[PDB]
Formats: sequence, C-alpha cells, structure tokens
Amino acid sequence: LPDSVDWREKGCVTEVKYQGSCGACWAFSAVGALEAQLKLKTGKLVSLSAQNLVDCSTEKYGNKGCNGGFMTTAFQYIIDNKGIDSDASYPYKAMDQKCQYDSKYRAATCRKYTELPYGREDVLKEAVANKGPVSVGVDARHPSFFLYRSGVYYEPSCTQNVNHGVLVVGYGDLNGKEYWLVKNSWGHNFGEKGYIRMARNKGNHCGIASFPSYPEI
Ligand SMILES: *[C@H](CS(=O)(=O)c1ccccc1)[C@H](CCc1ccccc1)NC(=O)[C@H](CCS(=O)(=O)c1ccccc1)NC(=O)N1CCOCC1
Repeated sequence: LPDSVDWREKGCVTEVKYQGSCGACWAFSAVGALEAQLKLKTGKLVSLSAQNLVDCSTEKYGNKGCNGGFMTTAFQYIIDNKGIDSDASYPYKAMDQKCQYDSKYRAATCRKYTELPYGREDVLKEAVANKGPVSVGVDARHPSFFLYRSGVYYEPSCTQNVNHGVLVVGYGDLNGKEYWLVKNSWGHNFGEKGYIRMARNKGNHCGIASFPSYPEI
C-alpha cells in the first residue's frame, strides 16, 4: 500500500456537486463511488444521476428522497434496476419527483457491493488504495465541521453516531498528521474546494470507518 492516495489524480472523481435544499447526501455519496468504478472500467468519466436515486430508490429500499437514505440500498437499487442514468440525462433538481428512469440513457450498471467491517480503518485504507473511492458515513453535526476551511480536521467531541454520507477519495499525511481525503456535497464553497481532510487512525474519529461500502461493476 502506498503512503498516500488521491483518486482525483487518477481522473476518477467528477466535480463537487451542491445538494442544495435537498438532503440527498446519500445519493451523491453513492453515485460518487460508482463514477470511479465506471471510469476504472471504461476510461470514460461521467457524473451519474443523483436525482435518479432520489426519485426511484424509495420506500422499497428504506430511502426517503430528500429526507435521507442509505448508500448500500442505493447500490442494491442500481442492481435490481440493472442501471442508472447519467446526470446530463436526469439532472439534479433538488426535490422529490416521480421516478423518470430511462434505460435509453443508462450510463452505468452495478453487479454487487461490499460492506467493510465496523471501525477498521486499516481495512478501509486497503480498500481505498486497491478498490477505489469508498462511501462512508461521518458524524457531521458539529459546527467545527461546517466552519472547516483547511488542514486536518479533528473534532474532540465527535462520535461514531454517523449522520452524513460522503466519499473517501484518498488518504495521506499533512505534517505528520494522517488524514482521509473526503469529497463533500455542499458545493465548492465548503472547506477546501469542496473537500475536507479528516483525522486518520484516531480511533475511528467521527465514525468515518463505521459503515464503509463500495460498488463493483
Ligand atoms: C445527508 C446529510 S447532511 O448534508 O448533513 C443534511 C443535514 C440536514 C438536512 C439535510 C441534509 C442526509 C440528511 C438527512 C436529513 C436529516 C434531517 C432532515 C433532512 C434530511 N443524511 C442521510 O441521508 C443519512 C445517510 C446515511 S449515514 O451515512 O448516516 C449511515 C447511517 C448508518 C449506516 C450507514 C450510513 N441517512 C439518513 O439520514 N437517514 C434518515 C431517514 O431514513 C434513512 C436514513
């Protein structure tokens, strides 16, 4: 395993998106993971439809559109549905709509997904390096998270009580302090150009390694 990894360098991460008034962070976290796999298997990088998950991966999957969801059930939907549209053909309107999936504009498919063991940052590291970007949940209820702008984020009062779905696109160390490179979905005005570096190997800080998962085409 390399001392550091940044899947952006490998051209496997689309542009940071802005979820707006719709709390579909789970939707963005899920598509982000698939996008990296689509690129890794077709040399083509395309933003996948988050709206597609918000309108179609609903009750049967335990998801509530703009009111919250699960990355794993989002993957199962893509498998059951055998496809998901691209952002271009099924744009993000930031609100729940009637499912408008159209296989004519399918951009990717999913074969299965894997959930990693709870709290194991060493397994997450091995996955991020060898498999690609991993979808994880983090405790982002503290203001210190919102006010973030630079450096390795460390919040003493963080817990493993996750509530926000995001994407781990790499890891490394900045001045001795280890970190996870996390892509957020609050626009480019958050942290450093939409990303945030979170403390690594600090006892599953903010529960970043609590519920990791990634898709496989
Ligand atoms: C996205 C997070 S957000 O940007 O912090 C946000 C804060 C406030 C309002 C909107 C978004 C999203 C927010 C849900 C929400 C909550 C309250 C009001 C409106 C919207 N969070 C979720 O969708 C999470 C994602 C799953 S997780 O990463 O927390 C996780 C937990 C357990 C195992 C694995 C991963 N899920 C939910 O919030 N819910 C609630 C509804 O039922 C489905 C799951």
